[PDB]
Amino acid sequence: PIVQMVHQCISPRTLNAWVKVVEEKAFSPEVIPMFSALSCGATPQDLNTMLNTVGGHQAAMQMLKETINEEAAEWDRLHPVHIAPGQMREPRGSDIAGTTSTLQEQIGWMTHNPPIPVGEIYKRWIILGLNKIVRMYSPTSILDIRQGPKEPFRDYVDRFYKTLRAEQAAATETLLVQNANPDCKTILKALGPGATLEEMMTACQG
Amino acid sequence: PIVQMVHQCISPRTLNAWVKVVEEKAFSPEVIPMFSALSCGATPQDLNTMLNTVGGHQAAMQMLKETINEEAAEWDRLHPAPGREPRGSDIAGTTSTLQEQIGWMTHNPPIPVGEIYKRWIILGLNKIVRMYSPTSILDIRQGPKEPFRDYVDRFYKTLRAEQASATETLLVQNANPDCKTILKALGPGATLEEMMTACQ
Amino acid sequence: PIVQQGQMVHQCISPRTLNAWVKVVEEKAFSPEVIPMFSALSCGATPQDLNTMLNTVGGHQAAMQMLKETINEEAAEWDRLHPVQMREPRGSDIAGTTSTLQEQIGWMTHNPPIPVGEIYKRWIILGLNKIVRMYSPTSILDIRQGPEPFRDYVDRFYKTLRAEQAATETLLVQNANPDCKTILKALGPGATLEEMMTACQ
Amino acid sequence: PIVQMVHQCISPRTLNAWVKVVEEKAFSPEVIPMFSALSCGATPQDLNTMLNTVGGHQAAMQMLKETINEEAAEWDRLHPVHAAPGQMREPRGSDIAGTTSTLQEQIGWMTHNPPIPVGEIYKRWIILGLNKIVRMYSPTSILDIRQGPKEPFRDYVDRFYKTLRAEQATETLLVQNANPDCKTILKALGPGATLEEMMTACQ
Amino acid sequence: PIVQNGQMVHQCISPRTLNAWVKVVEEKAFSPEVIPMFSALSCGATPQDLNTMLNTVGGHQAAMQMLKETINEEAAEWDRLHPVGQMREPRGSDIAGTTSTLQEQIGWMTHNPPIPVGEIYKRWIILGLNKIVRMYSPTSILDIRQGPKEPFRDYVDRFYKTLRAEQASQATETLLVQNANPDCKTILKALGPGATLEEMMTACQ
Amino acid sequence: PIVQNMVHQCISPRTLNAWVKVVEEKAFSPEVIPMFSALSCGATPQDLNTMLNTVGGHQAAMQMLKETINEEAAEWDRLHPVQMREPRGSDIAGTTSTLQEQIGWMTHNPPIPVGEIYKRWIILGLNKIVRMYSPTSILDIRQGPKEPFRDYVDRFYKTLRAEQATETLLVQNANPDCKTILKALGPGATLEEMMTACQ
Ligand SMILES: COc1ccc(N(C)C(=O)[C@H](Cc2ccccc2)NC(=O)CN2CCN(S(=O)(=O)c3ccc(N)cc3)CC2=O)cc1
Ligand SMILES: COc1ccc(N(C)C(=O)[C@H](Cc2ccccc2)NC(=O)CN2CCN(S(=O)(=O)c3ccc(N)cc3)CC2=O)cc1
Ligand SMILES: COc1ccc(N(C)C(=O)[C@H](Cc2ccccc2)NC(=O)CN2CCN(S(=O)(=O)c3ccc(N)cc3)CC2=O)cc1
Ligand SMILES: COc1ccc(N(C)C(=O)[C@H](Cc2ccccc2)NC(=O)CN2CCN(S(=O)(=O)c3ccc(N)cc3)CC2=O)cc1
Ligand SMILES: COc1ccc(N(C)C(=O)[C@H](Cc2ccccc2)NC(=O)CN2CCN(S(=O)(=O)c3ccc(N)cc3)CC2=O)cc1
Ligand SMILES: COc1ccc(N(C)C(=O)[C@H](Cc2ccccc2)NC(=O)CN2CCN(S(=O)(=O)c3ccc(N)cc3)CC2=O)cc1
Repeated sequence: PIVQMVHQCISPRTLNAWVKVVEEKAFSPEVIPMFSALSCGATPQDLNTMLNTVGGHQAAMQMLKETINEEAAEWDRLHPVHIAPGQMREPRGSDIAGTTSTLQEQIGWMTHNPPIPVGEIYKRWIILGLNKIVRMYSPTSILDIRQGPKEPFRDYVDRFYKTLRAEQAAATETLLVQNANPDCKTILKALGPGATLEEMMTACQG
Repeated sequence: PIVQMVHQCISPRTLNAWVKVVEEKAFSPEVIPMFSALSCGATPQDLNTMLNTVGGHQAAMQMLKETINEEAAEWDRLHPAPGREPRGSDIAGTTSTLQEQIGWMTHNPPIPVGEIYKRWIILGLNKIVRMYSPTSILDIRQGPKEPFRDYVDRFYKTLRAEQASATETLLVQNANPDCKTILKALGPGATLEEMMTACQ
Repeated sequence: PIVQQGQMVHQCISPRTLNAWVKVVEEKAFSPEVIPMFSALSCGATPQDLNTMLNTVGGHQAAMQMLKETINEEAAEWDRLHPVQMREPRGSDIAGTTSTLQEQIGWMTHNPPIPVGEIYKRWIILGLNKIVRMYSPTSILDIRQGPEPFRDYVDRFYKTLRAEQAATETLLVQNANPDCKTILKALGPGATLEEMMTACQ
Repeated sequence: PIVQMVHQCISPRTLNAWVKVVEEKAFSPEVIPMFSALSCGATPQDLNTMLNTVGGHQAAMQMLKETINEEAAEWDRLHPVHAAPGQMREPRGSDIAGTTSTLQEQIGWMTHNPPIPVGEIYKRWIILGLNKIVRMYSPTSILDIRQGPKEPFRDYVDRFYKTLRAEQATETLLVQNANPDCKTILKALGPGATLEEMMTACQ
Repeated sequence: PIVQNGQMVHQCISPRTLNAWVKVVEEKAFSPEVIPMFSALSCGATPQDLNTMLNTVGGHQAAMQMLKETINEEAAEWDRLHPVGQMREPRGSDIAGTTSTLQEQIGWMTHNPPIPVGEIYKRWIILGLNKIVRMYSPTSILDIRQGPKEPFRDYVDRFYKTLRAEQASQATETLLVQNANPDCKTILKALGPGATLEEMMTACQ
Repeated sequence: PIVQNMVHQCISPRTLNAWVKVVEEKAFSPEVIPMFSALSCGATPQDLNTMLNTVGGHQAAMQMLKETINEEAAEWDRLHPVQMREPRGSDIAGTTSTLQEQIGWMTHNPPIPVGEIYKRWIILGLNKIVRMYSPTSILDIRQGPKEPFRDYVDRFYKTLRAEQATETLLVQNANPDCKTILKALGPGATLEEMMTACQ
């Protein structure tokens, strides 16, 4: 990454943390924030390093390459560029993705005045592709998350919003009630409209 | 976090510590202090990062969002130049940038948007702890062969979960007879150490 | 904590220290050697830090209530001896319940320093010693050598003695088994411990 | 390594990380990036240290030595050396490979004005040889990766691109090797289907 | 401990150092190789730090009392050999950290010229630890003999491990040959005076 | 050790534990020797002795190492006989020199690298020990009838590495199905070629 504005080597802890997150959690949605936090201050070279250290899930990694190329093409459309000697150049899509730019070029853009934040732009493209992958690898739809006959209400709400988080990559208490089991459904409808989640779960912890 | 005043990337150790305390302890009450310690100096962005790295307990996290919106609404209710004042959603990091948060937290006078957001978050977490307390204090009663120490442990762990923001009278009433008589005979004003020694 | 431009600043408590403390409590309960570890882990701690460390303990809530009791006793005695734009800290200020972090830093870094962190740590360790003594599973009088290596018996004797006092070798000889008791009596009164264990191995 | 420019001792964490990734992953392709990251800023001495701490896989390390000598010979051809009281010398292949150069000489080149990145050049040679080894230890060819009659399309694409990565140390071959249930669907999708689209089709 | 940064400052002892010491005592007890680790873990230690490390040991309380005995003996001899706003002169119990404050220890350790109370206390502690190492040696060098099928190298390992424990206090080859089994003993005897250890081990391999 | 921020620094718990672990887990396999050198980066002689002394086992090896050290110290005294003084063998080995003296030598201008010299002696002795504890001779590494060529080459060069503390013996000791292929390859064949052919 880069820090203070000086480039810093990616740490063995950060590298291992990421590889382990991917090994342990695959593309569950909570992997996306960790990546963003682990890639705090990352140059594009560092981001490519992090992606490449993942050994498995190579289908997902190919899809990710596709999404990155879609964003790079849209970048070339939105901010077309032409260089003068002794002066730096403006980055195009393949430059933000680190395939045609050097480390020094990335550092120059990221620490220039005004700064051109190629690391954040690349990270946004990467998270866009990751969100697509998380949504795709979601095992079941939100319409199919229904409370079982003896399933504790808390566990059902856990499943409901975990699925919603994967599928949103809103505040559907109506589907939540509709998909609750009959006893809980009767109680929740009698609770009234505008009931918060705490109220719904307290009403149904029996 | 903002440290000594420059911004620092959230550390892998902190991230892992938080994820692990949630994985290993769920919402036992001692998880809230750890969050506060792990989020020392956190910007709102950092706090959102820590919350989002939690993979389970999404019911609790929705409840937490609800509480946060209640606190943000009260902030806007009570606290309504080219080159701005923070609203509720700004302190919660949903409508503010990192740079804006740094500006508020690092200023004279400082505007502690990180501490304000953390306070709202801890209010909601305490609520969640209260919800996940399996038994009320009225049901914490000493067993017939249960050591007094173990009963007091359970009693105050439950009391702590139910009071997430003379406790030795209910304690005596709920103690088993063999120990209740001794405690009653100790008299008024006995400390906990004295009560526990008497029933050792 | 408060750590030393070469001057003292406030630092966030580290995940390693927090985890070390939580782990030591999980693994060792209130064995006496938990108190040294705490003192080292709370090196330079503000009262806020000390309360943070205590609050991360999840179990043993009886002991922690007992600890609060001891803290209130020490805070009352502080108020008795030191009655009272920076202000002098009272008992509840040293215990971190009515003082802010900035107030604690100000007291701790004044010239001359008012060591509210060390004083609070002293109260906390006083209460912890009470808990260690109370939770000692055996009295020293019941530690007697079996028909058991002298070294193991002395280990038990002084581990129990350490818990119970939170110290005489006469009891050590009295409670030893006769095989070693004859040797110890013949050794001469005034024998060191090395001489006793070296003698009857 | 050289760090923001000073010399730093190689860290125990980096040494252990490298030894562990080699023990756990052998020469799977994702070992080469890790090496590059663990050797960020490494001098040639540091690179040799990391390589030498590997205890097994001595066939691969001898092959790597062969590749290093091949690159050193090409360096000497295209960047000849001529034979400076107090002044500094031009690096040959074996100096960049750390076999005839001292630590201070490596520091001098890497920290010169203009800098001569002998560490990056040596690292490039090392990664060329490692890629050759990864290719050698690849267990299957891309021609032999075919979808099973009950294999989820996602798992087959995983195997396909993992093998492709080891070999290149595509959608047409991907469809051709798919099972008929999936092949018919993919063919009906029409040309130009993206991977996301294809995988959704055969989900 | 005390460590340079441009001025010698006190730094809090780290959780890593504390854990390393407690774990090595738990895992290795008082085998001779624990004493170097302590010295390394107590690099730059003040007497307070050394006492902290010692006090974190939960077991082996017999050994810790024995250690206390040695420390008091050294402190009394210190008071003999160096009879005792400005800095006071340190006595035995000051170097042992029982009657001196942390600030006093820093003053002595950082005075010009320095009075190294931390190194002196560490020396007393290692002397006592060496006594404990000798006591907890399970067997004497006279009782280490190779069995009829024990590889010579393993036997020499046992022999010198015992020698290291027993000689932890302030000619190795002859007993080594004498206690070897006849099979290797004959070879070594035929080798000649002045055989190196490598030569002996090769001869019996 | 002695590093630049040029002061003495306390040895870190990571280095101590790393060394003890690599010795416990790998004994004197050759790849321990680089690890030691890397773990002792910037070490004073005192530090090197610390690392050696923390090893609890292998006391035969440690005496053998001591033997090699005394031979090197004697050769130093013969080559380089003797305010600031010149270091002798026992000074470089840390038995008669203080820490402050070692720092003076290591940080003088010009530097007297007592740490590098002592490390050289220690690694020389370690190489002898590594060679001795190699279980089999290179002449005895022969390809099995059903043994994959890659595994045989792995063993061959691991043994060669333990014995050096290339083409003809490798082919000669291969099994005949692979030996015939290798012989037909001709001279000058690289290892990569030999291994792809026999896969
Ligand atoms: C004022 O409140 C706020 C405060 C901060 C944030 N900020 C900026 C975040 O970054 C939050 C951090 C956060 C995380 C947990 C609890 C509280 C807060 N991040 C998410 O909340 C991610 N997240 C979003 C997808 N899903 S969902 O199931 O699709 C979903 C379900 C219901 C609804 N109504 C919408 C989405 C849930 C989830 O945990 C957001 C809101
Ligand atoms: C003077 O003594 C003090 C010193 C410091 C504090 N400070 C600031 C804290 O931060 C304390 C830390 C603490 C922890 C253990 C021992 C001592 C101290 N911690 C809480 O104050 C929160 N806390 C308070 C009770 N609860 S309870 O069981 O609900 C409960 C039980 C009985 C009653 N009557 C009411 C509530 C558990 C808990 O986590 C507080 C008191
Ligand atoms: C001898 O010179 C000195 C030097 C330093 C100290 N200082 C300041 C300490 O901090 C010592 C450090 C220490 C620790 C272990 C071994 C040696 C030394 N440690 C304690 O003082 C705590 N401590 C006290 C309770 N018990 S005990 O079993 O009840 C016990 C039973 C009988 C007797 N006579 C004493 C104690 C043992 C213990 O480890 C003290 C004395
Ligand atoms: C899309 O935007 C970019 C951004 C950055 C990169 N950069 C510079 C890399 O470095 C990529 C990082 C990377 C990783 C995942 C997603 C996106 C990016 N990292 C590699 O390792 C490339 N890479 C991946 C294996 N393959 S392949 O499987 O043989 C292979 C597969 C398909 C085809 N058509 C050909 C070969 C070899 C290879 O060169 C590349 C693309
Ligand atoms: C020039 O050579 C030297 C170089 C350096 C040292 N220095 C200062 C040390 O620190 C050495 C370090 C060391 C450790 C292991 C291998 C090599 C080196 N370590 C000890 O000197 C302590 N040490 C001493 C003997 N014992 S022994 O087995 O009792 C023993 C065995 C045989 C005989 N004849 C006597 C005693 C084991 C031990 O750990 C010493 C001598
Ligand atoms: C090729 O260009 C170079 C580049 C760098 C180096 N430098 C300075 C080293 O430090 C090398 C680093 C190194 C290590 C592995 C692969 C590549 C590189 N390290 C060793 O050379 C140690 N080493 C020692 C001999 N043995 S061997 O198996 O006994 C053996 C080897 C060769 C023959 N002909 C016979 C036996 C294995 C080994 O890895 C040397 C050469």
